[PDB]
Amino acid sequence: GPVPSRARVYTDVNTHRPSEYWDYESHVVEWGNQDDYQLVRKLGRGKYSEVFEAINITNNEKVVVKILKPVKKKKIKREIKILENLRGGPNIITLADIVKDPVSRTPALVFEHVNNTDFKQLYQTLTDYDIRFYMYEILKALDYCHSMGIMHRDVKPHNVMIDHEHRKLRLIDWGLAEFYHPGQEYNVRVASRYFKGPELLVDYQMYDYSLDMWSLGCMLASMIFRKEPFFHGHDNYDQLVRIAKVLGTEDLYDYIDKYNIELDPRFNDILGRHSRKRWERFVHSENQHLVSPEALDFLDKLLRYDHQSRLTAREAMEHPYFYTVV
Ligand SMILES: OCCCNCc1ccc(-c2ccccc2)c(Cl)c1
Repeated sequence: GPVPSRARVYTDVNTHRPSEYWDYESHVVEWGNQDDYQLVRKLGRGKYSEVFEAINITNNEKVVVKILKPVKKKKIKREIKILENLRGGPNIITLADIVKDPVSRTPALVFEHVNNTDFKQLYQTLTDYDIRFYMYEILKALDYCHSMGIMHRDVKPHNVMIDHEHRKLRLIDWGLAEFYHPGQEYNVRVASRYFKGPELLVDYQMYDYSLDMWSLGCMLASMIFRKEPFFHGHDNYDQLVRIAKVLGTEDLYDYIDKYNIELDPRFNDILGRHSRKRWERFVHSENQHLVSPEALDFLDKLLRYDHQSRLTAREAMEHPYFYTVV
């Protein structure tokens, strides 16, 4: 079968901690008062959640209320435990309260409010410096959650809130996050299609924190090249073909050979043969002010088939691309 793998960093953080820490199924949840909060407006709608702007009527402070469709109790417990574990970490959304609606029997998570600036409006006003600054802020959040034995598994622009006026960034939506246990085989049906790492697409279940580093690389490539998304798959099989059109099919076979992965027969007639492209090929007149040899070098070290060969969040923070930031 497939060759086993483990993370290169923070490998045994959960193994050396008591059960209390990672055993979310045994975690005791305590509700606050739903009447402390008045809902203002709908902010968004997710697969299993509805997000609202609200007012905490006891202190007149704005909050964010994430109402969960209680589809799977185990998943709600997991997110609550993870949020509690990460509470106060750099650039991590702060869980402030957990409440329930007794009439509809519905749980809700209460967060610190984040004054998010528009993604489609930011995309053109941002400078080379701004990209470096916010990428470093996301890395602070990932290095922290990885050090806490947690993989986010859903890194994408929609899960990154930015209050540009105050240069404040928060990594949100911890509903797909999971505790990392070396040797564990995880469900590959995580992340959003465009941000899925090759390990997910070839159904390699023994993945780790490095998955988040692929997803971050997809975000960086889309920002510096002004191409959203960078890898535009139309389905999960086509997604690997879009990556192969950039990274080449040679390094893809080296990857699957290294881990003795069995490629699904659905890849037989669509994968084709593709040469390894130079990152310089994606530079155009519309994006050249955001591209530099340091950015390309950094990107090349993130977007690698081999999850083990990708930079960790800490190594990424030490890259020359971030020499200009504090
Ligand atoms: O409304 C949903 C939240 C959408 N957030 C907008 C947003 C704006 C900029 C970035 C970004 C990405 C790479 C480098 C620098 C900045 C991200 Cl990840 C997200």
